[PDB]
Amino acid sequence: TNTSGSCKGRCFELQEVGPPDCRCDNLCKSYSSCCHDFDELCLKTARGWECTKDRCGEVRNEENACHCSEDCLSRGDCCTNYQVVCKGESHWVDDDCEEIRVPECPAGFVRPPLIIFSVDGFRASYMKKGSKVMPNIEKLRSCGTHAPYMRPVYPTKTFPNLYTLATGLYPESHGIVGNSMYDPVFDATFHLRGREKFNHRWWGGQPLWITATKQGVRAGTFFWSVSIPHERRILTILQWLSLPDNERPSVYAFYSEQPDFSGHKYGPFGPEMTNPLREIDKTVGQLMDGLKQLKLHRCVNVIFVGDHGMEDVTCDRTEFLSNYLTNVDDITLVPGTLGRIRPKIPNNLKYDPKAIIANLTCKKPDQHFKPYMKQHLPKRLHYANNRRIEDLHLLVERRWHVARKPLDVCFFQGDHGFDNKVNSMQTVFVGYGPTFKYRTKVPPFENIELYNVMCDLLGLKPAPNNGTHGSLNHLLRTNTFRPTLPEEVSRPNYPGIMYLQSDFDLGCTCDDGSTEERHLLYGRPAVLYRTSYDILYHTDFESGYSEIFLMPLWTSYTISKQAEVSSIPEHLTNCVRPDVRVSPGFSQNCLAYKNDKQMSYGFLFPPYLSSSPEAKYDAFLVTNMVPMYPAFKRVWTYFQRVLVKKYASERNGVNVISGPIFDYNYNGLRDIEDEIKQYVEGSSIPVPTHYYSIITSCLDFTQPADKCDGPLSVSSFILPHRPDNDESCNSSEDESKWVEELMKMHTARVRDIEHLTGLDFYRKTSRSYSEILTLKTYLHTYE
Ligand SMILES: *[C@@H]1O[C@H](CO)[C@@H](O[C@@H]2O[C@H](CO)[C@@H](O[C@H]3O[C@H](CO[C@H]4O[C@H](CO)[C@@H](O)[C@H](O[C@H]5O[C@H](CO)[C@@H](O)[C@H](O)[C@@H]5O[C@H]5O[C@H](CO)[C@@H](O)[C@H](O)[C@@H]5O)[C@@H]4O)[C@@H](O)[C@H](O)[C@@H]3O)[C@H](O)[C@H]2NC(C)=O)[C@H](O)[C@H]1NC(C)=O
Ligand SMILES: *[C@@H]1O[C@H](CO)[C@@H](O[C@@H]2O[C@H](CO)[C@@H](O[C@H]3O[C@H](CO)[C@@H](O)[C@H](O)[C@@H]3O)[C@H](O)[C@H]2NC(C)=O)[C@H](O)[C@H]1NC(C)=O
Ligand SMILES: CCOC(=O)Cn1c(C)cc(=O)n2cc(-c3ccc(Cl)cc3)nc12
Ligand SMILES: [Ca+2]
Ligand SMILES: [Cl-]
Ligand SMILES: [Cl-]
Ligand SMILES: [K+]
Ligand code: NA
Ligand SMILES: [Zn+2]
Ligand SMILES: [Zn+2]
Repeated sequence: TNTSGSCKGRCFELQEVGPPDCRCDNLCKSYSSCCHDFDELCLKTARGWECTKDRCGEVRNEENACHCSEDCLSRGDCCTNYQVVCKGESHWVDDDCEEIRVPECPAGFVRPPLIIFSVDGFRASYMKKGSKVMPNIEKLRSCGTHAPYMRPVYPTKTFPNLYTLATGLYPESHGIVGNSMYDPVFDATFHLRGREKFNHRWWGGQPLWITATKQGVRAGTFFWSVSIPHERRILTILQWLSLPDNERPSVYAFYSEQPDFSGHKYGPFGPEMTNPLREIDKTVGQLMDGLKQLKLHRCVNVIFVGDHGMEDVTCDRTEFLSNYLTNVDDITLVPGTLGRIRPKIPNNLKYDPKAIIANLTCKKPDQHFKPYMKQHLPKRLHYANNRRIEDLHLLVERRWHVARKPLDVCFFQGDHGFDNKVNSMQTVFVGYGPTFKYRTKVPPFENIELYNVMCDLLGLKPAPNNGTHGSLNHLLRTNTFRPTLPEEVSRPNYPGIMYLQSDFDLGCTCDDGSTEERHLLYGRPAVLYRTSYDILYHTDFESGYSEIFLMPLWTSYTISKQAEVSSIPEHLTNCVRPDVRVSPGFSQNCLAYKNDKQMSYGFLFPPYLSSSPEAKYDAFLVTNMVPMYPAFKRVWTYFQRVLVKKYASERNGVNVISGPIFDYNYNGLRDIEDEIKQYVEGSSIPVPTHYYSIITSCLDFTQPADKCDGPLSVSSFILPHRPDNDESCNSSEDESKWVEELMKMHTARVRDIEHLTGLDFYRKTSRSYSEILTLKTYLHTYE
């Protein structure tokens, strides 16, 4: 009855067992529900974890933690060094590396098991301490498939990243948006400590262990109560792998709290870090020795993966909100390496976030954080579409903390949580086994991509997630996913001169094809929603004009290394010309811009780069026009006039695709018409929330962008369309002092832009679709 039951013959059972019965599984301690004898029967410790010479051929003592008796191999009970100490065998790490071309599994193994070896807080650069410190991990890394680093999700904390690993989802989608969270609909608080986190209402998406079970693939329990020592976790996985064919799981997970813990205490470059790193490598060696003893070391796929990195952060670098705000005791702050602010009393009517933000904006010249309303955060973070994410956010500068007041502040030297493009936040990925490539390095990738791959490694169909299935095919020897191009949903018109200048009264005054080959280098973008749009050709650019939103969905042009920048003549300053290809009812009008005292306009193709004086008149077409606040125009003009040509000079030409983005509900997805919330004054011209540019050139920078044979090179941005430059604390200075800094912060993946625009790029190339998918997930980080 309840606790008084026994774990005899049930240690680390994979049976689902619930109250009133007592449990003997991985997590029973965390639920305070183990049988009274779980500890003495299942957590055996006697004689340590390694065979000694005097133990070989012993008589089995069931009290020992692991065994060196003759029978132990057939029971899965051996210490992992048994054959080394007693049967003249070599440690796995001492064995020369050899390509595993196909799974070499014992009979009864239908497929290679997958083992996920997760390490908390393993900064990518720890890898550089090499075989001197971590010989087992180095053999995995050098013989298998490795990336130089893996990008975590924001915030770069444990619970958001490991649940992202398990689901393929951004935190805003799976719900674990922090290690601590307040849900205002539950009116409840999620914390690492305590019981609330065990409630299923917090956890969204479909994690890998559920996907597997629902598709008939058995998982071992991924989670381990903190009192189960690491050696016992390894022995338990190995004993599960010894199970009969009709019980043995196909996917396993080990977890280590190190080196996060020592990282927090000693900082990432403390000499104390060698010892946790050695201990982790020893655990890796115990696993691989155990797999060798099972004849499974050439049969199992092993993933060695971290959740985030670690930065130098000390008490001496703490910003205090009480230096900026008068009554900080009235707010609650999720503090440290990020900030989330809400009133201490939920729904307190006196809470004044616009006044708080004002007092936090550019108030010190060396200010070590920046306040954002969450819809203004860089889109690449994907950190806004969830009720658990406070409206007010603080992005904290690397190496610093933010706290409410000094009564809240030595004992720690490291921490993490920062912007997920910060180098110290990057973590590790190594794949080793029959399905991974041999001795292969792959570009860094994002942890959201791994759920699709683990599904591939298991024969599973992934639940809908934020990975791009196929962008990681290059990690794998086989079991690749064959991606298929999405189908165009709306086809374009190619209008000619259906009209004449007399048919147009839009209030606009002006004082005065084979383009596809040169300007549309990778095919036209496919439109993947139902809409109405026209292709418009020009000497210097091409565009896909939308009759519904009154502006191009995309504008595409190529700029050579040698092109010239030219001014706008003073008589063409206010020139806008009707487009005689496009109806008057499907055009913007300049009257609305004359009436709207806060809105101005800009051009997607820049007049500054037209090839000839004649060609420049195309740039002033009403169909090249987009609404832009004067504040944004300070950025956009500097981009068009200075930076595009600088990029062409540096990359040997560049192809540019630019356009608008509408995301008023900040969910990272293309708005439907009903969701657009702002229009030019007294008109129906919608106002974009962001503008994008995709800048492509030849990876081989010695070939011009327009004559490129092989792989491509891409960088992109999604700039916020804002009525002020408050985000840029140096914006009073010249644009050369702050615009590029702004753009670097809003770097983006082509894939981000695709979600936000409903468009599909790079459909016509001499490259495999898999390579293209990789290109679309690339993020240029400028670190
Ligand atoms: C990243 O990938 C994810 C997954 O593909 C994308 O998220 C999906 O987005 C679509 C489009 O809006 C949305 O579509 C349908 O939503 C509802 C049906 O919702 C219910 O059923 C589904 C199916 O089981 C379930 O996944 C949903 O879970 C969500 O809601 C619960 C309860 O609040 C949460 O516990 C859970 O964490 C999910 O929350 C996320 O999604 C909701 C939106 O549904 C957000 O409000 C929330 O803050 C959080 O972001 C739910 O139980 C249907 O009525 C509607 O008409 C659509 O057909 C999916 O629901 C959504 N799925 C998930 C898992 O988020 C996401 O767009 C991708 N991001 C980018 C940038 O590409
Ligand atoms: C934003 O920062 C403001 C400071 O830059 C801060 O203003 C300060 O608020 C207090 C009380 O609201 C003022 O009043 C106290 O001092 C003056 C004498 O100078 C008296 O007139 C008052 O009765 C009272 O004694 C401070 O003067 C004022 N400081 C300044 C420089 O104006 C705001 O409170 C901050 N806002 C938020 C939302 O935190
Ligand atoms: C899911 C929110 O974060 C954790 O639960 C952290 N964690 C802790 C504290 C103990 C533990 O044993 N595990 C194991 C995993 C895990 C995560 C993903 C995958 Cl794919 C495989 C394993 N994560 C944990
Ligand atoms: Ca949207
Ligand atoms: Cl957090
Ligand atoms: Cl909280
Ligand atoms: K105006
Ligand atoms: Na400013
Ligand atoms: Zn962690
Ligand atoms: Zn940590």
